[PDB]
Amino acid sequence: VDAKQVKVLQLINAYRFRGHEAAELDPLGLWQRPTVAELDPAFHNLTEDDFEETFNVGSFAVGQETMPLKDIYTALKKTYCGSIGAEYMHMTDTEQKRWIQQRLESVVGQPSFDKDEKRTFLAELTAAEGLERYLGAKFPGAKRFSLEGGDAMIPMMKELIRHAGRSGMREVVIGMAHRGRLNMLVNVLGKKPQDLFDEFAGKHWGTGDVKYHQGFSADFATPGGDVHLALAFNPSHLEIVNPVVMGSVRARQDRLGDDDGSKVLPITIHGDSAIAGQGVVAETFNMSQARGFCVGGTVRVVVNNQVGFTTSNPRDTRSTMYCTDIAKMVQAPIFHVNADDPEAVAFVTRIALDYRNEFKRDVVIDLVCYRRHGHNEADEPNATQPLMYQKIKKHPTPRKLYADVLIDRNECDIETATQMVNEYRDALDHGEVVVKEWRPMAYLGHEWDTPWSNTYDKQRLVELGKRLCQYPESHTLHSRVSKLYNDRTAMTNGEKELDWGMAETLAYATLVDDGKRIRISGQDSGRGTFFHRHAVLHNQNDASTYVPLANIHDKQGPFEVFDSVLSEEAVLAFEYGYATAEPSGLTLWEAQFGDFANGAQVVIDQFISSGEQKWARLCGLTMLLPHGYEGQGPEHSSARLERYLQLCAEQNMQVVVPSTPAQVYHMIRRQVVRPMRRPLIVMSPKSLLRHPLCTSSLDDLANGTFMPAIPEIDELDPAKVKRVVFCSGKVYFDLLEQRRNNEQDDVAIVRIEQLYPFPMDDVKAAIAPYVNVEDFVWCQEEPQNQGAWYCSQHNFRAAIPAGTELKYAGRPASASPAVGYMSVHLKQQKALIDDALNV
Amino acid sequence: DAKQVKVLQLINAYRFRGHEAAELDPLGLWQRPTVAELDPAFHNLTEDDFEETFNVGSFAVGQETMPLKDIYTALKKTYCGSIGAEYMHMTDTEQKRWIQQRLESVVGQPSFDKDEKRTFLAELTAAEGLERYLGAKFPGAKRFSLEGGDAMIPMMKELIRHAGRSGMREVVIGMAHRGRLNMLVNVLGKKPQDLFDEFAGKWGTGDVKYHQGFSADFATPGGDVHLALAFNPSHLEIVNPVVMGSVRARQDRLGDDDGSKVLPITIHGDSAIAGQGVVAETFNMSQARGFCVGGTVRVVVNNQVGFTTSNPRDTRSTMYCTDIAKMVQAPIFHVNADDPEAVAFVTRIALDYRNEFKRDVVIDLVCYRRHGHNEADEPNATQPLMYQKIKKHPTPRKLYADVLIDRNECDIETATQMVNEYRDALDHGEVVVKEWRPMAYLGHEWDTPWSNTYDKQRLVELGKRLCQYPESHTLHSRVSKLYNDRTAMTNGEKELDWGMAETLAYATLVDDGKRIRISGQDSGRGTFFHRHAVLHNQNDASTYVPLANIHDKQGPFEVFDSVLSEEAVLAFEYGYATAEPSGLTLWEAQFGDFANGAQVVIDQFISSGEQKWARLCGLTMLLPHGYEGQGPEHSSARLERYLQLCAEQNMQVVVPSTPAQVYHMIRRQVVRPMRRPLIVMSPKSLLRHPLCTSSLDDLANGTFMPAIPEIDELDPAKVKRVVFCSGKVYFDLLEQRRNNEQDDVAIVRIEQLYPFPMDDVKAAIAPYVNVEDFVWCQEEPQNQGAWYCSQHNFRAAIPAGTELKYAGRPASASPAVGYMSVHLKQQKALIDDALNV
Ligand SMILES: Cc1ncc(C[n+]2csc(CCOP(=O)(O)OP(=O)(O)O)c2C)c(N)n1
Ligand SMILES: Cc1ncc(C[n+]2csc(CCOP(=O)(O)OP(=O)(O)O)c2C)c(N)n1
Ligand SMILES: [Ca+2]
Ligand SMILES: [Mg+2]
Ligand SMILES: [Mg+2]
Repeated sequence: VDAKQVKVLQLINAYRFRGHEAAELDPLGLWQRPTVAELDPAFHNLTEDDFEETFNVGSFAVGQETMPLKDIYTALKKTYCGSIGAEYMHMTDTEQKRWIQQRLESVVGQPSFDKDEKRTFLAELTAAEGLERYLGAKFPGAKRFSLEGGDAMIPMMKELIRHAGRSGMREVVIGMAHRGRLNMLVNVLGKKPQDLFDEFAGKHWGTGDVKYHQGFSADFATPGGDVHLALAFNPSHLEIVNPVVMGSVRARQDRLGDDDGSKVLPITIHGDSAIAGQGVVAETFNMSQARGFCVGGTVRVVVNNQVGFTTSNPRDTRSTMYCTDIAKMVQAPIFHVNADDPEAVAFVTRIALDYRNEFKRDVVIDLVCYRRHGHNEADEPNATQPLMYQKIKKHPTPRKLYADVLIDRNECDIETATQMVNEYRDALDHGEVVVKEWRPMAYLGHEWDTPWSNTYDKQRLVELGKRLCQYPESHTLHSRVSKLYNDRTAMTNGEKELDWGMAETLAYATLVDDGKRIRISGQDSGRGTFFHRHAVLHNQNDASTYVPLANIHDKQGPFEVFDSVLSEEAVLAFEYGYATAEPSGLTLWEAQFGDFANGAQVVIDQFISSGEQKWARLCGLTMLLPHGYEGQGPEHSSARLERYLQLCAEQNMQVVVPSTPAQVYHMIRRQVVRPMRRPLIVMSPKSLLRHPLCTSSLDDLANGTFMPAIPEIDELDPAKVKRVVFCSGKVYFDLLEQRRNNEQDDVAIVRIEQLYPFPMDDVKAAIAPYVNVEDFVWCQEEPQNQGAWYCSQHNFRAAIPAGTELKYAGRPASASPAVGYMSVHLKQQKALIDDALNV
Repeated sequence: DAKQVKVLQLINAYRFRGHEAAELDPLGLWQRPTVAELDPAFHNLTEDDFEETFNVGSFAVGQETMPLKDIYTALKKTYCGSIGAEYMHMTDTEQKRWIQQRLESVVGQPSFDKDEKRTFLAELTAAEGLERYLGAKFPGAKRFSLEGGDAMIPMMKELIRHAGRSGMREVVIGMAHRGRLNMLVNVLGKKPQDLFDEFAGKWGTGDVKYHQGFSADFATPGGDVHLALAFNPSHLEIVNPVVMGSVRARQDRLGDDDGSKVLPITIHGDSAIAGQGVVAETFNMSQARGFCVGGTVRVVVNNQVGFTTSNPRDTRSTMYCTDIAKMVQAPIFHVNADDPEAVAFVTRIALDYRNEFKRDVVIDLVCYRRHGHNEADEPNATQPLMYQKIKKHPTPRKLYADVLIDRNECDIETATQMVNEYRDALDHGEVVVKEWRPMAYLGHEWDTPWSNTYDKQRLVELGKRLCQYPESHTLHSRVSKLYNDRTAMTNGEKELDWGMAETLAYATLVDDGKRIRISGQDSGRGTFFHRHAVLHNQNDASTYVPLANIHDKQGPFEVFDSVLSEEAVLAFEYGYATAEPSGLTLWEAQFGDFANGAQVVIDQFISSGEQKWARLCGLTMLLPHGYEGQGPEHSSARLERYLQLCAEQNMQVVVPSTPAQVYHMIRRQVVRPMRRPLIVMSPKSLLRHPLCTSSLDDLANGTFMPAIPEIDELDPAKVKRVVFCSGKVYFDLLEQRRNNEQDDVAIVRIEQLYPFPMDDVKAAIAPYVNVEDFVWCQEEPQNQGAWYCSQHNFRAAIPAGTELKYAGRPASASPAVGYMSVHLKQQKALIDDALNV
């Protein structure tokens, strides 16, 4: 009934919502943060006399039901306006808001750490500073992307790993960028400092990568036992590694049966400028609770040194007060903490991990710090941030402030802190591992033409097909789906040749029949964009689903196909991380059309095509890219085959253009059964899914094999052949039908199904019979500046007899991939067919 | 008075969470989880309290005191009806009170005059009639029907009417396939007969009908307004940054400093806006200086399905697809699309909010998709219950007509007259937009002559002004050193470096009154410490920009340190350059290796917009490029990819090698009357190379050379081999040939690789009548660079008796090696191989 008691409650609520806006977060003290009137008691009409009266605390979780207002006011400022700026009241979940209030408000901001723990934090701050000054002394001017100014991340990361083992987690996977990367390698993951000193000195499998992109694996002793540690390889492109780490841990969580993600912990580290500006951050946040990509939530740490290279003005880097405001899209709590207060850092770190393990949701730690040097060690920061570095020049390091605090508290002494600095310098001189909790951990690279088991028992293959066509009798299907499954029933009885959708389905069935995993993701991949797959049967009565590939037999390998979020960059990065972590199974990503894969171009350029040469990473990821010129316009015709062929080199990737249902069946099986794990780029057909001539028999599947090149199929006279037409994909069936309708027999048509690595022997074998050949033609639907022409012509010339010429037949070069009009498309298609067939 | 505190907390609970119980789904399939805070029993309010009067606090219903039973009814009408208001997450108290006054005073029930209700019904009739008409006349054809979201047509026209009502001059729209033909015919005023011709089959290679843009004038109560609908590709959401660049280009030209004259509108799909990362990149630019346009009205056509995907657990991680907007604290108005008056009422609020606070605002139009994703697709295979409900769901026109008839605000004959009269207008084939009004070459070939010369005395006066700065504006000593060098360059005591000639090139354009807009990461100083367009005071943090201080009549100059984004920023500058081609619009990647993050803008806009949409764009892209031993991501701008994209004169690919060449190259992009994209391989070490210098006369009296002939005085008859090359590899070849005292080898630069300058190249090669072979030298791996794409051009230029040979790095999966020592060995090998006869 008291009115001021209600005013006290609104004062508490105002600090929970907005206390972070006045918190002393900047270590440099340069921030002049705008005043918030609600934090002032006078805003709530509380006077000096009210401060002496006792009040009930309401839901304020300080640990006593009643206390005087002067003590309530002191409690709020210490809880929410000290070194910790807690941002959590935007969340809608009441239980989670109560959970955070119990952690912070009972502590009243002041964490209690053991003298052993306080010494470990100081020793870890000593390791962070000492390694960085050591590298600056020994290699002056060399780029190292120093952690200095953000030294608290080293105790934070080791406290995160220790708390992860303390909570029974088995593995931790980390994605990070350049900032503090060498510090994380030496002082957390346990890389030998002498090995790091060798890399600065010029001592080095493949073409390699820069020192601050390297990953690492190690075991790490924790109170709860040894934990495996993994630090990802990444390119210079920022933030893209985050989805890749999400895929790796999900592949780990799948293998371990960790359905709630409590055994494998994902940690991503971000820069303040990068996390605000890169769109892949939002795409990954949008996948955090998708059933096909969720990993139980990620702990996300921003090393917020308040500058991006030469850009520090908030009006240039972002549109909001905090770089972490993107996290609000998924209502993640955000803990801003001053980096000069390591105990607040470790205290916020335990809370953020406990929140992640409790509610299985993303959580963000904003480590507000500074950059002691320029963006790199050879760059001048004063030219563009004069005031910031005039303050940094007179700012003591976090180790020195923390040691001074412990000494004034008589929780440490000056000689112990001095011993840490000098002893760590000697340990770097010794060159051995300086991580006391480090522990030792307790191929698939064969050439593409390695022999593999292509055959399958034909009766088992029919038995698998009969099981694929079965579904519960109460699970009513839509009539168009019942029709397609009836066609699939006729294919299993030999009454019809198999179409693309059936041969693709049997390929998955044989792999789960062998216990191999299959994970498919992509937009509308459950049904298929072109209505050909229908891996998921939707009941017409309720909305229940049934997946025949998940019901082959007990003890089968797992099968999953996910309708992916409407994203390409983060999703393709996720599946690359999944396939690299678990190469044994099939991992396939399907673009809706191949034209849209260029939105994930960074994953294609910096991971898929180059990860083996740069990091010795094998990845067997399969990419289905629908492709084909059928008159549907520039964005529904070309998967940009020319770009993938341009990326091919040093056996890095496979580029394949299957033309038969049997070819895609063996192609898929070869990607698992053959002991090689390199990316498989596939030009998926569209009209060929229903082309009457694009069919295969059960004998082609059971006893056939993937053909890198397909010889002439029609009854020709080898001596009468005047021209051989090379081609790939659906253009073959256009050439084949026109050549038959012309009753032509002086023209041979040979398909090159695998465009890279180039199958020279198979191509020469297909061309041997025509001893009277005069010229060779490469026919393609693509414009002359696209497709295989400019990139693969040298391979075609090396295969043909020396006396013959190679000629081009195809669409003219064009700036746009395809014409906007169907009528123009059909006339262009007929011209390239007639030109290829015209002796 | 304890219940009085409970009543205030009940009011606050509806402001925060009333949207979670609102009747938003037209189909009523949503079983929304119960919210305990909305229950009065949760606040310990019983039946006895409901009869007692209470003070409403800040509840803006128009009376300070009310019985609890009326307050409870008022809250449900305000926050749990057709409108789900999400605004309490905002921190700004003035903006929260502003929204509360709009919604709570109305108590949910907007008041429209009988004329306005008739306009909404007629516009719903136009939306439905055109879509059923196209289905009857072209069955099965892809049209991406608006049906189920018909309220967007009255919403857009009310947005434009309200925009002119508040004095705005221009509105620019970016949207996707959904309702695109409806927007063209029923809002932008495209002739229905012209649309019917395109369904029946018919400047360039063209594009599909639902990518077309349009321009028109639009009568509003406040006067005529210009309307623009953007061209866009199939790639979703990418058009949004492009529209942001167009409106900023309009606001810059008009002096619309606060963005109140030009209104940007973006339309989104529910699945696309949640999943595409360019959305967040654009929201992060909404208040950054150099990209802000005063806020955008953003409309989501939320039909609760994406193609075959409707399960929320597969499309997003949150209850709402619009939750991304919370990163910038935008209010979000969810509205049932079957309630057009709630739609129009929310529409006026969102525009009034945008004009008042100059911030982004989102309208979540909760609707359904009447047909499959396209008209030839079966939705029931994957969404059975949703379409079993849609099959028995009346259309929005029918529901609104019934409502007006039950209110006696309309009659069945008027609603029937609208349906049949609109069908007759489509048969007539003329414009059906009653407020439509009529509106009140940069493609010449690349070799067109242009004014390359400049007064040398004028150029020296420009350079001396560039070196001036206030004497109190203390500079960092390294910046004072570089500016002292530029002073000596203006006095003729030193040859020009890359940074000075680039700066003088900008100086001549603003000197002629042309605009210059530069954006890119760290572009003010330059990533490589060469530009320093912005001088930062060492005492305070104040800035000074010499290029903005040439003279009082100069054209505007701006260089912005861009956000850490490539996709949205390059899409923004493409929209800026296309909207205002007169000036220079330049985007600088930090390294060219990072431009692949904006590959969609490169593939679908820059390289193809002319052939597809007849749009000219003179955007310049500085992409730092060069093999200097810094690793795979700091060596290659992927020149081979840009050359692969070249065709039909679409783009210019240039690799300047001298400070004079970049000066003329820059000037040519404005002075020459052509506006096609300029792809530039920017140097890095050449910014400080002692041999990479030019004189003031090279700027004043020189010109851009597509090819540069041999510069050393050689005997033409002694040359046994010609080495073609581009970029910094030339300076490596030149020094090695000089150290060898070699004179049988000529080194010719091909500065412009596309369009290929055959005549300039052949002129450089004519003197060497005794040549035996030609070499293409490149630092790039053989599968990269110009080799595979440009070799046919090299063969066509050389005499028939000679062979073309390759000298360069071996093909590699990664652009460059990790180690500097391996890099120097590879560099020495390709240099020695190119020069070794
Ligand atoms: C996608 C991408 N664009 C540009 C760059 C170039 N780049 C490297 S670091 C950097 C600044 C990063 O700023 P911040 O996120 O604050 O990281 P910090 O160095 O300050 O720790 C930029 C623009 C890059 N590496 N990746
Ligand atoms: C970047 C990109 N990825 C994929 C596609 C293919 N695609 C076209 S429409 C579509 C579904 C769009 O869903 P939504 O955003 O809800 O739009 P709607 O059709 O429902 O109006 C997809 C995935 C595309 N056009 N662009
Ligand atoms: Ca992107
Ligand atoms: Mg930073
Ligand atoms: Mg949709």
